[PDB]
Amino acid sequence: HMEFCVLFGGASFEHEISIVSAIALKGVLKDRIKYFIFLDENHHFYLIEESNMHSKYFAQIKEKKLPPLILTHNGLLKNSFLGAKIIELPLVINLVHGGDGEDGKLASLLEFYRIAFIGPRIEASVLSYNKYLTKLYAKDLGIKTLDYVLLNEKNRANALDLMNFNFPFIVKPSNAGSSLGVNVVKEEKELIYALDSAFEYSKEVLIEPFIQGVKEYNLAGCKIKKDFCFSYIEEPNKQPKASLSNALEEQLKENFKKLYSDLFDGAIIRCDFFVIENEVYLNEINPIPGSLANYLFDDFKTTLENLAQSLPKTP
Amino acid sequence: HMEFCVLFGGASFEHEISIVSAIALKGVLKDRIKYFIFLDENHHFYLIEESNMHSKYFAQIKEKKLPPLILTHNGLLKNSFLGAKIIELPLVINLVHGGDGEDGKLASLLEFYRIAFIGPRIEASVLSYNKYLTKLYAKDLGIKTLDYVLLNEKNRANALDLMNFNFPFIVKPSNAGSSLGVNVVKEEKELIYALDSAFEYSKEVLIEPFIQGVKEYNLAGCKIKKDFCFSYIEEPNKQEFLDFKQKYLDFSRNKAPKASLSNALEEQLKENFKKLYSDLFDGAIIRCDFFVIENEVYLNEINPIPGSLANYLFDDFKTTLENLAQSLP
Repeated sequence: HMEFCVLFGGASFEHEISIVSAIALKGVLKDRIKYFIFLDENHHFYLIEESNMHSKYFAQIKEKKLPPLILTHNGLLKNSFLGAKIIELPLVINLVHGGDGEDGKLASLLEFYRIAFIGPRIEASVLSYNKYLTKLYAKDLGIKTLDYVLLNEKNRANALDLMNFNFPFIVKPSNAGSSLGVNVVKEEKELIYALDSAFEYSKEVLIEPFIQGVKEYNLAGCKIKKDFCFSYIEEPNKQPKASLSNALEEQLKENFKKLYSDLFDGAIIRCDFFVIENEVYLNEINPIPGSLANYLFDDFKTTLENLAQSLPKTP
Repeated sequence: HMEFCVLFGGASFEHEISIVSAIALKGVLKDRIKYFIFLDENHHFYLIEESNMHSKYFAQIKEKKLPPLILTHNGLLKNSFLGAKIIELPLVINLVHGGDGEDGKLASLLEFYRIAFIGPRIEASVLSYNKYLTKLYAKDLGIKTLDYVLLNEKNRANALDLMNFNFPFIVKPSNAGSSLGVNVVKEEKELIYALDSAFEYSKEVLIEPFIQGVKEYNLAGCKIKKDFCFSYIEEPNKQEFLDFKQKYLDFSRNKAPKASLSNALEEQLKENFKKLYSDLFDGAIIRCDFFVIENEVYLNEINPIPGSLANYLFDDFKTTLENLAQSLP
């Protein structure tokens, strides 16, 4: 069985939920995890003892003053006059949501220093992070998505002037998770606040149509060798297992697979879909879902181990 | 009076060209360049004496046994008797072509470490490094490109089957730059050679129609504040330089005028450039490479770190650089 390393924290709007994921993965992985590496907002790495990996320790994480590590080839590094002490780290699991983990910075940085990992690489991160780019990627793959307007602080007034709006619609930043800046607009006075709130998260905002009580379906999965290993379908807002045709389930899996291509190799991704007049629409790609969507897999621990092992790793 | 570091080398097929780029900019910029940072194929950072910046020294570089520095917040980590000593870097000029400068990796490292730089950020790097991604980006912007077929290894044996246009073809890696692995294919005898030779440089190959008698024009430039600062138009294959017409003339012409393209065409080249460099290349000096087919402007590619930062295409490059440096937040 593979030894692991869990990376979490990050300079991110999803910092706090990253710690939840890593704490969740502790219950799943237990002893399989050699190291717990915390990445704080100032971009310092710290080693956390397995006994300290709980909510109480992290609320008071400042006072603690841990000794900052510096990333280097094959692992982590501590300095003194005597030289550099190198902690050689095993296959790391990127559990940093948003910010550094999903925008491509960490994929680049881990890849730079030849540290093997589970998570989206640079291209996969960039395209899944920016929703506008996700739309172009999907479009090219013949996978449907909701029509949209991409706005920025510049064209803001120009594009919305002389306009008689067709309500409702949904306003969201071009690149963020957990719905941090996402508001529904039903009337024109509701618009300013929706746009201002979404611009607090991103230079660019996406306006899409709103259709309430539409079917939402989430599928997690990864590629191991030449086959795919899927999770159960989630019905995220309902209320466990989701009720679906064999044929719908199969449409979702087909879409997932086109999306994943070779881009998302080495990652456990969840694609979120809409079903409108029973057509499948791609909502988004979460290449680092909360707790790696472990609770949606029949045998997550074995799926992980199977993926880890199929990696062409080589330090 | 801004100072720069020049970062060059890298794990790139264009490693040698990057060294040439840094020697050229030494020549141009001089001792504004406070530091010269070498990155080798094994990803160690070395500091190099300005006096050692030349072909002869780099021809033997692998034996000079230099002391590797480690990148960290605000610069490079050196050790002393007092422990970690930080060498703070002035604005770095990313001159690592191709692998590691143009693929998003060094952009992420410098951003991660709060190290100010001139060059493409992460999205710009990614979107301009992968020629298939550039094709998708150009399309959404309304910019013309040649049609193509994208090939994998698990799929390359089906090449002719998937082709939706005729011979002749031009075959090229998805991401290699510097005319590396590029072959013109006239007939499917030559196709197996062109393919296995470009798959030497990438997991993906792009196939395009080869079209004869196409005008090639390259345009370099950057955004400074709310204005573009353009270079001369390069014609890579004659090696002549054509510049733009001014409607706001402040001199009387006393000689036979100089060799320019039409007002319409100069305008299109600039328009394609601006919409391409949108907000995604802010902080970079890029060269877009265009084809003109029957009067139309098509994009061949975006090069966010051109060779020698395309400095010989600018009127005053030091002033252009400096003003870009100044405008950065």
